This record gives sequence, structure tokens and C-alpha cells, in this order.
Amino acid sequence: HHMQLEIQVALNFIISYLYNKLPRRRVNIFGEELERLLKKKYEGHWYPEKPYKGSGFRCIHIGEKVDPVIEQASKESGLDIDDVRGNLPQDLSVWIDPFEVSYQIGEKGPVKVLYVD
Ligand SMILES: O=c1[nH]c2ccccc2n2cccc12
Repeated sequence: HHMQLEIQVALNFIISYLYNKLPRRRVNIFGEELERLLKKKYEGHWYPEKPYKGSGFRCIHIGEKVDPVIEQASKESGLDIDDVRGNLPQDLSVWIDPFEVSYQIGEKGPVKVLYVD
């Protein structure tokens, strides 16, 4: 029902990797904190008019370095960011733009779409 809905889509996707190698309730906590941090980060950086404006800011990147929002959601969930990294596909990008959520795996991977309207 917003940028909200789209952060949900990305969240669901990301944590989907984490369940069943990381403890259930603490992955739930990881999601909830992730959701909060994205909202807090994306506030005022969301322009349905120019969806691509700030797209590179909003991008969740987990290459050889981890996006702070990921690192923060880990610390606030008691999870070792190395164990979280480990269960997430390497060189992952998730772009969350108005009307579209998409992601790439691997430097030469195709972009895939989770949500578009
Ligand atoms: O890995 C990146 N993907 C990306 C996708 C769309 C827009 C901007 C970016 N971007 C900006 C710094 C880094 C990245």
C-alpha cells in the first residue's frame, strides 16, 4: 500500500534465504528491523514522479561489502553478519523503486523482477 508494500516485497525475498539456516524468531526480528531501517532511510528519497531519482541510494547491495542497513539489521537481531552474508546469494543487488522491485545475483547476472505495477 505504498513504498511500504515494496519494502515488504524486498524483505520477504531477502529473509527467505535466511529461514531454515538461521533461527526463526530472530530472522523475524531481522526482517522487522530491516523494514524499519529502509523506511527510515528512504524517507524523503521517494519520488513516484521520477522513480529513478535516488535509485542508487535506495539500492541494497551485498557484494564484498555489506550495506549498513543489512549490517544494522544483523546486529539488532543478534545475528553474526557473516552468517547472514553466508546464507544470502553473493553479489546481490536489490533496487527498490516506485512501481518496481528487482534484483541481480552475480556481477554478470540478469536483473530479475519481483514486483512491478
Ligand atoms: O550496484 C548498484 N546498482 C544500481 C542500480 C540502479 C541505480 C543505481 C545503482 N547503484 C549505485 C551505486 C551502486 C549501484
